[PDB]
Amino acid sequence: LPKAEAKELSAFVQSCVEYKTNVCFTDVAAYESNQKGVLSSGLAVLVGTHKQLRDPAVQRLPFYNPAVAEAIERVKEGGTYGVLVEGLANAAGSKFVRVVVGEVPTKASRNNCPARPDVVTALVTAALDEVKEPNTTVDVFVLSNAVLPIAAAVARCGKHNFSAKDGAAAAAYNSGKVSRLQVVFPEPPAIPPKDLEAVATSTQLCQRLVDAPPNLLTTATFTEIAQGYAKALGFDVDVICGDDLCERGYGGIYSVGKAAFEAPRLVTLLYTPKGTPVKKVSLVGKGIVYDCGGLALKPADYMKLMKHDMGGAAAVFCGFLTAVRLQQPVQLSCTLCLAENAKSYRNDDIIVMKSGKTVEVINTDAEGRIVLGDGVFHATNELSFTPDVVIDMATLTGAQGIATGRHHAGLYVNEEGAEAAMLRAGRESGETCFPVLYCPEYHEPEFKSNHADMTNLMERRDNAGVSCAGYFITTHLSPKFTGAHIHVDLAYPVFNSNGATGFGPALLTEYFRKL
Amino acid sequence: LPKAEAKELSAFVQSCVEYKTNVCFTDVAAYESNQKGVLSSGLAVLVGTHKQLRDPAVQRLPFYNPAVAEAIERVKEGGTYGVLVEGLANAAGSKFVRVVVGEVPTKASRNNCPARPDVVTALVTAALDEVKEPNTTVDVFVLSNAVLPIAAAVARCGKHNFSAKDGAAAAAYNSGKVSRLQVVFPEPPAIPPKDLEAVATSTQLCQRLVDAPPNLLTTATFTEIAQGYAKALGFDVDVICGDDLCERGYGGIYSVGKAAFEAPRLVTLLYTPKGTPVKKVSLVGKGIVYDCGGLALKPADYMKLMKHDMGGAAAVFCGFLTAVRLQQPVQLSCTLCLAENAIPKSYRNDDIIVMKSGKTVEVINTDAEGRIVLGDGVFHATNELSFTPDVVIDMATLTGAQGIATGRHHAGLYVNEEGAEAAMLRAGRESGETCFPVLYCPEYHEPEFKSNHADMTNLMERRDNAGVSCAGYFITTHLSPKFTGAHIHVDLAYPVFNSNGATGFGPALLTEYFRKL
Amino acid sequence: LPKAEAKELSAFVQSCVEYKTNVCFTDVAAYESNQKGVLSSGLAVLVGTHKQLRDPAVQRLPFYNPAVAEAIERVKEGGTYGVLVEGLANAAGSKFVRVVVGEVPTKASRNNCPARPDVVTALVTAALDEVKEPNTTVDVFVLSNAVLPIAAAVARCGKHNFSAKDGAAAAAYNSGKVSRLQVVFPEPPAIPPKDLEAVATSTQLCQRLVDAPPNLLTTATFTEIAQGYAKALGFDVDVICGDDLCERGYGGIYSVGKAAFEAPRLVTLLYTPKGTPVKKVSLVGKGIVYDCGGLALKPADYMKLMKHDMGGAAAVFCGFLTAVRLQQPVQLSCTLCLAENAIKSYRNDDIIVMKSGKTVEVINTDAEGRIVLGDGVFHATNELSFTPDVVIDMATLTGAQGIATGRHHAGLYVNEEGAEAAMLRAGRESGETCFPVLYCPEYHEPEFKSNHADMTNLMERRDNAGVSCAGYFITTHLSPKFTGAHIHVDLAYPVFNSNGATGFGPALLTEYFRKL
Ligand SMILES: [Mn+2]
Ligand SMILES: [Mn+2]
Ligand SMILES: [Mn+2]
Repeated sequence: LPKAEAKELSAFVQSCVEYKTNVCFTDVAAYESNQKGVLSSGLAVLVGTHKQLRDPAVQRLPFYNPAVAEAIERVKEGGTYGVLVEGLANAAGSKFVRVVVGEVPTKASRNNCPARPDVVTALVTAALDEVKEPNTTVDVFVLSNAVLPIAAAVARCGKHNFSAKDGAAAAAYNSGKVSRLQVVFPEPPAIPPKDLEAVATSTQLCQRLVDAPPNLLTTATFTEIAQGYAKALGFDVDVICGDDLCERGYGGIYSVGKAAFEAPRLVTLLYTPKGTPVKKVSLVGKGIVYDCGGLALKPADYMKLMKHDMGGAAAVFCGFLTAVRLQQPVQLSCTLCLAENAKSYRNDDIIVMKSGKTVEVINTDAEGRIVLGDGVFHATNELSFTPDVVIDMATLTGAQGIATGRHHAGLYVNEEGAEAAMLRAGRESGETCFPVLYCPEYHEPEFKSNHADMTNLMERRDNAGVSCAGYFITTHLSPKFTGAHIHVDLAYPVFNSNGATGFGPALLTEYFRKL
Repeated sequence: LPKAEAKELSAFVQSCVEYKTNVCFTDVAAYESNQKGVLSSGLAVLVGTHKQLRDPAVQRLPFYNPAVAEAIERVKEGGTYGVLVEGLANAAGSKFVRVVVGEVPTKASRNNCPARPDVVTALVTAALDEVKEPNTTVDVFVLSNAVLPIAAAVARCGKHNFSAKDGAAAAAYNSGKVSRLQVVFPEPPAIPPKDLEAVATSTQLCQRLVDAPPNLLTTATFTEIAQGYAKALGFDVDVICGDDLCERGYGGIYSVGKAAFEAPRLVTLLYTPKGTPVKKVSLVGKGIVYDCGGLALKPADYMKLMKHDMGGAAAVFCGFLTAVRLQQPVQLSCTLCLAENAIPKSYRNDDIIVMKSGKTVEVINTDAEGRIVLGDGVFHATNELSFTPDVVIDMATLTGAQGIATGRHHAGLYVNEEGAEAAMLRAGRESGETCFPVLYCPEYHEPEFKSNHADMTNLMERRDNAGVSCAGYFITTHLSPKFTGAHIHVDLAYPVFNSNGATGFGPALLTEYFRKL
Repeated sequence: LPKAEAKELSAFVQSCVEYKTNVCFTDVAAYESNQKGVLSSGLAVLVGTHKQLRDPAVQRLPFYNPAVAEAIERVKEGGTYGVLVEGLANAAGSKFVRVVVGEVPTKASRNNCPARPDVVTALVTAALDEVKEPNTTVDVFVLSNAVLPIAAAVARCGKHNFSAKDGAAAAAYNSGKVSRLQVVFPEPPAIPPKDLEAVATSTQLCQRLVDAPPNLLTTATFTEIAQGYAKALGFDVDVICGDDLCERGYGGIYSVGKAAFEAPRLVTLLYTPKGTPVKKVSLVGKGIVYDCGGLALKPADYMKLMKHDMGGAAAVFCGFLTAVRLQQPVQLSCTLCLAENAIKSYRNDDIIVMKSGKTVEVINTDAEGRIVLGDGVFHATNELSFTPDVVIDMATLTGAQGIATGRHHAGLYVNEEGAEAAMLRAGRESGETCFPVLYCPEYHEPEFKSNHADMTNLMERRDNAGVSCAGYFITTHLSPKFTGAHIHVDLAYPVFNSNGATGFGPALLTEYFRKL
């Protein structure tokens, strides 16, 4: 309300709308030609497997010398090893050029990405820690040709573009500590550099949205950001806000967000490609502020996970942006379920969902699943088309971590074929997933209610936690949808010790490529 | 706001602004000259050590007789013993006169006050149980000459001036159970009686502010009480509140109190004496309503500690008033960080606050709020005033770790300069309101507040790594670059109260600290 | 016990009794005289402050070149920076030599060691991670002359000598991953190299004992280790074991350990120097197996802290050994309160008669371990051949210590201000830092009030000077004979870190004895 906050929020909105990636892409041939073998600064990174690092092609690189060769021998698997090379020509005018070698493991299980982009991110991050001059450009020489997962991994790595440190609050929370990164592949990339920049930009925007604190990224500012991109890229944006949600039957999202300073919003984006689209897909994202809870973990654990509660909404939004920027051949909708949930209040309330089914709120902490029900029905009932696939993404349960872990998002899906496709998309993109038990027969009884059609939380916590939360959402699917529904629980993969990971967008982009 | 509720608050403000102590001070010589051996009432109290009680000077007192002599023999250490004296001359017209003997211990460690005023408070408190009438003055004969600690101890004791019992709410919450007390020192006091009364008044005013419930002492009423004394005693008052705090850049104090019904207020009082001041001191005080929390103790424990959450702001305010009344030669500022932490645990969790100092704070725990408001207060004091202080003293009921660390009777001291530490520690032993130092080592405190997106968090990552010190360190990071003096952080979470309520801890310590500057 | 266990336990006892340090000490001049610019191996380490690293004497060092100079510019404060130097002379004949520069901060508060040996340990540990061969000698050039704290800091660093990894359990749990280290000071050390090695040996022996799991370092094996050192170094050992503790009135230590498989033991060691001792100091150490608890922290936290329960007994024991090896002029006794706490309801509300004659109600069975220190403190002050001037008890006692003083500073509860200042000086000089906790017996006594016994074993209110109250309980069992200074050291947290035991205690005791 005050002028100081009003201007701060407008500046933040602009920064997200105007975000440009720090990562550019090229190949070894074009690099030598365009840059004349001159390194961009006094720091370079060489990343690859034990076999790749010993390839003859490595010896022909500009920075290569006997000191680098010894680094390739001395470096550990999953570790880095730095050496100084004196008298090397570089644009920073540095006396020495630091070459940090990083070894990527070949070991990869059937449920992981063979390129191991998880380690690639870790390796470059460790190499960038030596940087004291952040305004420099850093050449990152990768020996793998898996352009998509590597593009995401490098965008993921290093200092985050969101920062409030050292006066960055005055600069619209744009970090000054980030280095420009030039990823140099061995061959010309199968996906154009401009397309890879789009993927890397979305990963970092998603990261920015999830990193941002709830006083900056609000329901209002998210909507303003989405409307900003609609004006720039030319896609349709529909907004159902405040009491219009109640008046038009959206009781779930209205109930969850009615008590907030900012009104709840159901923000639907629409993209339609030129000519015949290969599929019609609807995305639904959970974007509830100050909303994280459950029974599987302790209350203190959920307050930690609450930091990344926009992960679902951010994921689908940036995946949508990539589809428009790459002009992918998919008719796409993206519904953002936005609301501020600001313990006893609303407890035992019976709300009338948009689907017409009634829900008893036995636990007010589990409101995220409720807004997804309205979003799912909206996508499958109220749009100008009926989607072939529905993909809901959300940071839903603590059980997800216990079930599938920190690196694999849980998939709850009705059709096997769609599950397999999404699993392949995770392994190809590096944003990996794993299936969670699909068995509606055993999920329905857990939501039994004396007075309403269903409760909003399973009676017994130890009966397939991730699955049951997924099942709840499926009960609010419109009857005119009879396709594949993919529920993605990404409570944990959305973050690590350094903050947001931008998990989701690249998985969607890779999924749409193989449709 | 309802009329009856608005009328109640105005009456409470007036009771605080116009408060007067029930204690008066004199000596035996002047007492025999003024009262002629006629006791003030039918209850007399004799407090002193085992040795002091057996001194020849004791029998020369007007109330002494063979019964009182036997009382001295039968009394136990730290206990009381009462005897009647039939037909002993007194002004109250009582047939008997009760004489209570209290034995003070001589045992006192190098960290404690030698006079043991903690027991003097307890002995007199027990003695006043046998009071007959509500309008009488009880003569308290102290055998010690430690005037300042005995003054604060006696002001501390007995029934509290704040009360809502037996219809006292209709009398602006002024208790009718508080007996008048006349402290009779052996020799004329080193501090003048008029000055000792100002100290006892500040102790009991501090007690009233802390005892008062949050529906009576609010951010608005504290400010109105501050503004009242400013007009009465003639000192300046600056008040930044509401959206002005946000617009001027005080994001910490603003974020904490923005949800409440009454706006958050940064209330600075300025006192500048006549001539050259011996020192320039800035005082900062935590006064957050409904705000108490941490990780060291259980949630149920912090709700008990919440009761006395104004202790920091009250101690800093009352010490300021004593300096103005005694006209101490110290240029003094006093910033009260006032806000109501109103409305859930999830609200404002993971928010990033742009503090007045320019440094950003990630709020990982919304229960640790006053620690943040002190950061804005400390910067204000060291950056925005017309002068730059030589010493900054912040006082607050901050951490549960203080109780585990230094205990119920000693406030934790976190201070950068050994010299300033020793002075405050000496002040604590001299005043009776004791302190003990907490580890100072910024090297090991800084890493506990590591944040991914902000310059710091508001709470330490590991609770078992010098929790009193870390809370103090956070505050120091928001000190101005202009400031290069001694910072004294006083954590008084526990010493501010006992089983009977507020203790009025702080003001006397500050006054005794100012005296030796 | 089975033959396989007895064999393993005997092998472990021998490894501790015959432990030799991996660290040796010298100076830049002697280094040049002995090996004339030939590095000991393909790894060299340079550790100093921002100012020290830019001293002109650093350019003249054997490993220096333009790359090393660039490392000094690019290294971060508190961090390390490695560079390869091609064709540098080294005994290994390696084609390249890795030179790792580490910057030490000058920042240090009045309660910390000015040399910041905590960072030195971290820097050298990080450097040794890039070691090629595990056995080779690594030259560690330190630009500081504070020899004692640097000695303990380097002993502290790197891979620990105790290990059960990769078949080490077949070699008596001696690690094969530890590198030899040559510390090279700028000037000849003020303390002799051989004396510095003894300090380094005690730090690492202490580290070994604390790192050791409770199925290897038992009450029996600790005694056997002590008896082994008694025969080798030539000092007297007294062992009161089992029912003899009960028969001779040691009800505290007996009650705590009576239920175990191995009996409880009060092991007292005695060292007397030749001539006139400067002081008569008695050491008491808590060495209770499977014993850690309190009210300040959660039950899960005390299980984590239970790993380092021998820290007190180990620190006192290894400090004694250093006094015997260096032949320090202090008459020393060392009482190890050893017991295995088996097997929560058992012994709850028991009233025990302590050796002091005072009775203790056991209101909390988890806090049985302050009790064993009570019997030990009385023994040292009443039952010995001499009456000590100072009694120093050491124990990993309370979770409140971490809350009060932190991870790097041990809590000091002591009656006399002079003895406190001395121990604080010892901590700042040695690097094994301490900080005082509130001393005020007036306010501590009421917390242990009991209806039936003289006292309880635990404070009634946890939020009333937790570390101090634990100390006060111990002081009540001091002998009437004793009128000296009592120093209670609560080292619950400083005894360990993320990598395991730190060997905190011995170097603190050594530096304390040196300035008496
Ligand atoms: Mn991880
Ligand atoms: Mn008390
Ligand atoms: Mn640590």
